Amino acid sequence: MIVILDNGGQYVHRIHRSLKYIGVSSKIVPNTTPLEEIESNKEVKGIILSGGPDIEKAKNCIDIALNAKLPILGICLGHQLIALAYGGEVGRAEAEEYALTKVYVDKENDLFKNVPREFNAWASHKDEVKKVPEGFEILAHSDICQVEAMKHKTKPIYGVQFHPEVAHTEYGNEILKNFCKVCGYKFE
Repeated sequence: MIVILDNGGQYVHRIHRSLKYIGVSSKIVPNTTPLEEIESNKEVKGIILSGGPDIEKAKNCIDIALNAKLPILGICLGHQLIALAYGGEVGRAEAEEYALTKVYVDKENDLFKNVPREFNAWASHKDEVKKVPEGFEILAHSDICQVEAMKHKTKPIYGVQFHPEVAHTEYGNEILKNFCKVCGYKFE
């Protein structure tokens, strides 16, 4: 089963709601709870790091860094959580909302399935990684948001700046539906 942990972001309902419509069993867990709660289930298949204001205010962020054993897909602040964890940096670029984010021929052929090479997708340039850590590689880069998606090779870790949870997210539900499905698979 998939586990969804929130780090301050109230946009987690989109994670559990989407998975449901996709046919993937998952449960949401608050940050107030102890890390042992999520660390006690090492059998899980995948994890989703809901958005949030800052992952530097919660102590659970440390658990996500050591829980890399499983495929964790971070959103909004998620991608930023992996950076500070590896020793990177993050800042603000464009707080604007109404903006375009086209992505050229780039994909890990894993979660970006059912997606073409050149397509226009929605994404806010609020905050994105400003540092370039070692061991991580971008799977999808946009003409404006090159850090649209970052995955580590050393371990099964994934991160994204855009919010694929929302419906308006063009070509976003694909990465959220493809991933949640890859790890969503359960046994009876």
